[PDB]
Amino acid sequence: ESSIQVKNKGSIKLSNVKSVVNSSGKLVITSRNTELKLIDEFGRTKESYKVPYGAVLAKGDGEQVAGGETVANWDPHTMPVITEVSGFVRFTDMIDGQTITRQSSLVVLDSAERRPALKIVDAQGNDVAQYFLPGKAIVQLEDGVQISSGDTLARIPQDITGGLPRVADLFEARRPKEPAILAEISGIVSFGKETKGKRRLVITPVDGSDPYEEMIPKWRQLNVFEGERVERGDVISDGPEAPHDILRLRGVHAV
Repeated sequence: ESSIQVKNKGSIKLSNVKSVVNSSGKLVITSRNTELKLIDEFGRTKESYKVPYGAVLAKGDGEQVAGGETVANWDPHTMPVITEVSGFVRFTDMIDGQTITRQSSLVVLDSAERRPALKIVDAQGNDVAQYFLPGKAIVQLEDGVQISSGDTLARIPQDITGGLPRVADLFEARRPKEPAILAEISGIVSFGKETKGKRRLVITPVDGSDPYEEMIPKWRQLNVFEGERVERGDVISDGPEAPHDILRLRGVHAV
């Protein structure tokens, strides 16, 4: 996230990096899938160096550089996230003993104890931009802060053994320890069904066009966003992937 070493001259080659208003004099990223490339003198690339959305650029797009320099530094542990709207943070549904556990800096709300995402107060008395609240959140700035766009307020910061067994597992297509959960039907991040017959966070679909039912275990954690996180297709949400999923979704050539 913070360590990016380059060799020689090149361009940025964002390859569809979502540029959003960053806190610094830069464009923040809201796209999970960011792939870079280096154009020294021809179309040949020198590295890919995929970076998360939390990265904030230090160089412009396509700018030639001498080399040996980072282009965008991101928190190795903290996961900075761009705010949906610019203005005061709208906090509601706060209950003592259920939404406040530790202490100012305090937890927003607990899903099990009770995700307030009403709106964001862009002005003093005008709001828009839903602030989804995952578990174990932290809020350090109260309402009326009137912060600028691009600020992050604790947006949840932070087998493959090479050899013959790996070759066999590849050939027999052994299922991974943590297959990535995919839903190619209206993939916009939502909330609900935290406690049902399935595990935590059972389902997370969106309307889109003809929504489908996708059970989600949410064993370790999630990879949800505010909105327009994913589009028609699927991306690796959590853990390694499985050949069957790629065959049934991405096609044959990708596999």
